[PDB]
Amino acid sequence: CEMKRTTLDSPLGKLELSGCEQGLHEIKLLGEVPAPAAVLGGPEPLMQCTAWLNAYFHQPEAIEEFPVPALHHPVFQQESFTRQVLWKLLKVVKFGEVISYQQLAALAGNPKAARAVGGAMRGNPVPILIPCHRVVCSSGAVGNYSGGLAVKEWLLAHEGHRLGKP
Ligand SMILES: [Zn+2]
Repeated sequence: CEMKRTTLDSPLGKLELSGCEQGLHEIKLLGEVPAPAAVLGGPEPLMQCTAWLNAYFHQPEAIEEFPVPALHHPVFQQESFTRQVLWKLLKVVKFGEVISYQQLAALAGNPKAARAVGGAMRGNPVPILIPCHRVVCSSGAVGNYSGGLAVKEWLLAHEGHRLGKP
């Protein structure tokens, strides 16, 4: 599992994608014009990811046409409420949609685990790809975000919600 990295510039700042032949491991935000990945080439999960992010930001209308790379981060290798949460979020909530913590909890098999769900969100190694930014309060409020409220709001405004891009 030899780690490979590449960085990509985005409207959110520099993104560091890391992965192996078996799958994308992480997307990390290091902090108007589409940019290329600093290092071109494989492994495949990294090319898929970079292609996916470029579309998400600059070609959103076509986001569904891009394959979601295979994930190989430790959290996905073994079972856990955290994995079940991340996967459920990944496969269910799409571009423009939001979900409350309670709905995600129930979706993961336990309606009373909204808190554990909120916790599982901080353990997401691949933000944006796995839309933890779409998990919001049932009150209508945006809610907490591991990467800062401002980023969460940007992503949401980016997907159509009536919030100004901070
Ligand atoms: Zn790996």
